[PDB]
Amino acid sequence: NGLMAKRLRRELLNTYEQLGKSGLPFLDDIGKVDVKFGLSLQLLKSIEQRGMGFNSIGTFKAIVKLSWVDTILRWDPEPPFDFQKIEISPDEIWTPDIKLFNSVDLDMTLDRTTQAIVFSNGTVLWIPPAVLKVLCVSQDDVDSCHFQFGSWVYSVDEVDIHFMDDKAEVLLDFYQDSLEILENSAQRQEVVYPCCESAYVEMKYLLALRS
Amino acid sequence: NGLMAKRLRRELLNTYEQLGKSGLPFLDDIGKVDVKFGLSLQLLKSIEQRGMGFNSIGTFKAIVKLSWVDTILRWDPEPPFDFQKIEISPDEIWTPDIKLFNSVDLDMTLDRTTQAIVFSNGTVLWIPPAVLKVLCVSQDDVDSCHFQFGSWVYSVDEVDIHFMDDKAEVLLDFYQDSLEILENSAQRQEVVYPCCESAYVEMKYLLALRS
Amino acid sequence: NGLMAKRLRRELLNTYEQLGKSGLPFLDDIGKVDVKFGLSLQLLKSIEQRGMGFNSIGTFKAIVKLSWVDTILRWDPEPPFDFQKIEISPDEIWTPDIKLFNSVDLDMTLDRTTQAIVFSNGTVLWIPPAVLKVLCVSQDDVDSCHFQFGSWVYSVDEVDIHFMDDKAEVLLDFYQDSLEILENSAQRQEVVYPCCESAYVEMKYLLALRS
Amino acid sequence: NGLMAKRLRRELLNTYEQLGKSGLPFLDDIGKVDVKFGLSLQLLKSIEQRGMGFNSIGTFKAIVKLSWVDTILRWDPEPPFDFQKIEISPDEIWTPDIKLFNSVDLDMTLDRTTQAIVFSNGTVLWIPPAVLKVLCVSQDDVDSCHFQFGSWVYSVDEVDIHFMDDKAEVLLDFYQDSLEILENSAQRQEVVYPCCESAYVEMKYLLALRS
Amino acid sequence: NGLMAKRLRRELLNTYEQLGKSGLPFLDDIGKVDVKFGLSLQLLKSIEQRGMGFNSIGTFKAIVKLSWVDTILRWDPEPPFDFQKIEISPDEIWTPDIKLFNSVDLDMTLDRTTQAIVFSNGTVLWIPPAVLKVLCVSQDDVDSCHFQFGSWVYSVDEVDIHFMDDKAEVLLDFYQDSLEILENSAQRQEVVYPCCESAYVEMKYLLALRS
Ligand SMILES: *[C@@H]1O[C@H](CO)[C@@H](O[C@@H]2O[C@H](CO)[C@@H](O)[C@H](O)[C@H]2NC(C)=O)[C@H](O)[C@H]1NC(C)=O
Ligand SMILES: *[C@@H]1O[C@H](CO)[C@@H](O[C@@H]2O[C@H](CO)[C@@H](O)[C@H](O)[C@H]2NC(C)=O)[C@H](O)[C@H]1NC(C)=O
Ligand SMILES: OCC[C@H]1C[C@@H]1c1cncc(OC[C@@H]2CCN2)c1
Ligand SMILES: OCC[C@H]1C[C@@H]1c1cncc(OC[C@@H]2CCN2)c1
Ligand SMILES: OCC[C@H]1C[C@@H]1c1cncc(OC[C@@H]2CCN2)c1
Ligand SMILES: OCC[C@H]1C[C@@H]1c1cncc(OC[C@@H]2CCN2)c1
Ligand SMILES: OCC[C@H]1C[C@@H]1c1cncc(OC[C@@H]2CCN2)c1
Ligand SMILES: *[C@@H]1O[C@H](CO)[C@@H](O)[C@H](O)[C@H]1NC(C)=O
Ligand SMILES: *[C@@H]1O[C@H](CO)[C@@H](O)[C@H](O)[C@H]1NC(C)=O
Ligand SMILES: *[C@@H]1O[C@H](CO)[C@@H](O)[C@H](O)[C@H]1NC(C)=O
Repeated sequence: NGLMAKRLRRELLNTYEQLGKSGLPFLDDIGKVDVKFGLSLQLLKSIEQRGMGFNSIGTFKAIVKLSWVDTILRWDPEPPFDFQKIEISPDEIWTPDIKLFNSVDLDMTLDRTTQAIVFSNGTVLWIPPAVLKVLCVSQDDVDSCHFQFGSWVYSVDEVDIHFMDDKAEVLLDFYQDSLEILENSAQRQEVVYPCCESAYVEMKYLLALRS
Repeated sequence: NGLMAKRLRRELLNTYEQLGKSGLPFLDDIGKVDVKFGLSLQLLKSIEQRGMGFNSIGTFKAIVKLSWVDTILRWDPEPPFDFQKIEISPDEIWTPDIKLFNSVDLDMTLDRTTQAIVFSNGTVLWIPPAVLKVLCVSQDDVDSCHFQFGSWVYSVDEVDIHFMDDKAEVLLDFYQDSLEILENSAQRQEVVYPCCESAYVEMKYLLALRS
Repeated sequence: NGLMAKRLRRELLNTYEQLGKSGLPFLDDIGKVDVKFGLSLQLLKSIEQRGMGFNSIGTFKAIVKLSWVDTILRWDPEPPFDFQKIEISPDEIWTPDIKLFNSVDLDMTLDRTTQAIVFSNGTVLWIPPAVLKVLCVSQDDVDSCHFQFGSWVYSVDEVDIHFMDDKAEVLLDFYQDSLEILENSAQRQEVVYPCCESAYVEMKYLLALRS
Repeated sequence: NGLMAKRLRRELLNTYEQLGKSGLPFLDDIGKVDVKFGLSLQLLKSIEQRGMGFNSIGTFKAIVKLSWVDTILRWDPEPPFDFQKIEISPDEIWTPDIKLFNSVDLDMTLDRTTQAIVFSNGTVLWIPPAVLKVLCVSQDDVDSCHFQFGSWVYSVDEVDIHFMDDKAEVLLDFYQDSLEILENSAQRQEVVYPCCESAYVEMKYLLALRS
Repeated sequence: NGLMAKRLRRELLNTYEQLGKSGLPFLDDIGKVDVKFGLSLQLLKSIEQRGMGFNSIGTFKAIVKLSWVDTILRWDPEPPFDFQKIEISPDEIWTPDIKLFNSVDLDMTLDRTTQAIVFSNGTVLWIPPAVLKVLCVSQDDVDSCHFQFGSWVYSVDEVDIHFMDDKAEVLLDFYQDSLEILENSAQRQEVVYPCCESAYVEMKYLLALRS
């Protein structure tokens, strides 16, 4: 039923509307969120040399694939709110504060008009299109670019990240370009800071393209 | 009478103000939304070579024509609400999440200040101007460009798309440029992905222009 | 008295706050809106060749002058509401949905922080600065540009447009540039479309400039 | 006391929250606002030739200094509200609709996150940073640029403007550039328009720089 | 407990919600806010010569680190509010109006989507990424740039600023560029203004890079 589906959304989102979206998505014991992160390359927009040196600015279009469990967005799918999945705006719920650290701008831009899909068991899946602008090295007909992602404020004991389907590389399921990928690897690291306290989880991708 | 027109709109939008705009537009049994889609080209803004390769970024001006039925927005066209149609802002109703997938930016931009028209039988007509920026091949005095459109999170079970007026082509009813058109064809496909389960309707246009 | 003037505005705008700003500005019998339209050129920002052909993109600074009657905004100018006119934001009332159809971008941009003035008889005068970007033909040291304006959704029986002061030309009352104007003509047309039924009013300007 | 300072602000702003920010800032008899206006040049971002002619677009960074009396924002500075001044957001109060008339863009951009200061007598001081883009004449190694400011809708009987400290010149208290200034002049004018009936006050600046 | 954390946030923010974010963060006796400021360079986006002179515009990506005590955001960390710290959006609490004075645009842009952390003793820590655009001198293969920061409206008796960790220099804990740093120093100044009354705290950084 269509009414129940909307009443169900209002039901789940009501917590977030009354207490806000800030803070880890647990009402009971505060646990650890495990984010599944995937990066699917679509195309290169431009590679522009910085000055007359061997660095350059690479602008890419990609799809950022995110998944996590939100304890607050749970229901039992039995009459009449008997659905396995529901569509929700990412601006109406908690979302990981995942940033592109080495962004040449403030951050990557994600299309937040892109809806997320919430399952009965609380598993959120959010797959926004994305624009990424980073500093590359352009030397000997090769453009090598790094991409660095992680939660800004949450440590490993609060937000953790692992590669989707444990593939430590740029995914090519959405690839639509003609460029030759010379190199494609990634890495999960736990990094400590002179500014802060604990370890933080960062996914570091390395991409190299034939120029 | 202008009061009744406004009262009508308010009473129709009551449901959306209470339950939100997310989710398929049905209150009773949840069906399948069928969107009629039309791409009307107006003009080329620019075509810029990417680096010194054979690809380029094409930036276009177009009119995107969309129609579908919204069961929630139905009335009895008899006094004092004898109106055939009513004008609505698309930010007050559900709209299909149709994106330009091969967008070199986050997505195409639609002018969402453009008003939609809704008839008494729940048929919605929305015709927003649009800006489209896609990757083209520029070779042999011809520029070939592709436009890929589809609902982002909805499968063919939920949102289906068909060419408006069975015309599988870029429409030229708003054409205002001086460029020579060499190829113009489109295709409705059903696509599966490794991220997802079911089939997704994508509309793929091919446009080639004399450089 | 300043309070009363503020309270008048509140009483006038109460209808729009409660009923919405969509729909023609009549609360009794629904009539036709007659819009007076004036385009006053201020200056040329740039004219840039598109590729290596005869076409170019011209970006203009202008003042768009608009006047219409809003029945909802009328009042009897007797104490304590003895004001001949009042200033209001155009985001708080109905405004005609007039677009620059042949814009190379989504549309022209009007400055909507610019206040409108409303007279006690309901006449609205709104004169927002505007940026317009169109395709031009640059050939033989002459740049020829067109501007095409119209209500997007309302036909001639709903929203009519006429040149302000019956001057079928780009107005030069705000002109402050050094360019030599070589041609300056305009025409009001009633245009029929494929997608739609009735006739739509379009104001079409031709402006030629010494390159 | 910190608490009382916030209560006072809430109490002062209550009038604008109920009645709105539109309209001259008087609750008793409507008088004349006399805006004190200063333009303080910081630096030149760029001067770029338009086409191959003698005009160019000058983009400047400046501080716009504004001051006026808002009789609605007055209080008596004795306990528990014994403050000589209070900080307020300019988007919470009436501000003069002062535009850069000869902007090449829609208008100058003022930074409206910048707080204003109100003294207990109702005098408002607001000093936002600003970006200004205008037509210049670039000839004989001199760049001559004009700046024209005024209230868009209010005549001299409603909003007057005078040079801050009666300095008819671009002010150099914030000047941080290395450019040679060759002429720095200004004039306050009462201008009569055809669209309108009374006189409007315009501040006109001439600034010439060594190219 | 997760719910208890959200309720704590709602309790802390109620003051700001009922009373507003404007004004120094004290509910009792108004005192001085002492801000710790750190500037961490990440990379150079670009440096573009202005005209054909010895100046240029440098565009930098950095991390701005701010810390200060907000007396309003204090709680006793005993059950059931036994949390040492909580994340809060910076648009929900007072933040110092610290500006990049010598910005070539309106201001530096800070990523305000970035959450701040508040500890139970009222200490706020906020570390937004930032883009900074300033005037530089490009001479003898050296690009020398200045950065000037301070509170816009608050004097030394209201908002003070000191170098975070007493490091009077640009910090390199986030530095991801390949550029050679020639000069790196900074200085806390107390500056009296002619437009105004008291003394203002400004942080002035000097950075020279190899071209
Ligand atoms: C308020 O609480 C904060 C958070 O603990 C204190 O910040 C600490 O500062 C000390 C001195 O440098 C550091 O050694 C600690 O590591 C900091 N704490 C953390 C967890 O980051 C701050 O000092 C406290 N202020 C007081 C004492 O009132
Ligand atoms: C409202 O109060 C303010 C503050 O007292 C007055 O502004 C000051 O005026 C004195 C004397 O003219 C000057 O020396 C100061 O420079 C002013 N302070 C600032 C920073 O503006 C103001 O004149 C009063 N307004 C009126 C209309 O009397
Ligand atoms: O340790 C006390 C507070 C801790 C949570 C702090 C924080 C706030 N903002 C940014 C932070 O950066 C952590 C690393 C750097 C990028 N992730 C930490
Ligand atoms: O497979 C189960 C969930 C299904 C709804 C999912 C989804 C969420 N976000 C984006 C999606 O993309 C679908 C196709 C690929 C691009 N459109 C799917
Ligand atoms: O008769 C069917 C509805 C009619 C009102 C429709 C409509 C909606 N959006 C845009 C429209 O365009 C009309 C002309 C072309 C641009 N103005 C029409
Ligand atoms: O004649 C009475 C109306 C008067 C207030 C009108 C108005 C509205 N919008 C813009 C206006 O321009 C006035 C001059 C030109 C720019 N300042 C006037
Ligand atoms: O002196 C009385 C008022 C004082 C608070 C004023 C103010 C308002 N806006 C900006 C200001 O600038 C102060 C210096 C210049 C940059 N910081 C001051
Ligand atoms: C929740 O549902 C999704 C898809 O239905 C499934 O992949 C996921 O494992 C489920 N969560 C659990 C652990 O039951
Ligand atoms: C609803 O109305 C429009 C125009 O009145 C028409 O084109 C459409 O087919 C109608 N739908 C049905 C099923 O009657
Ligand atoms: C309404 O009043 C104004 C001010 O006198 C006048 O100029 C305008 O023409 C009037 N409108 C009509 C439609 O008569």
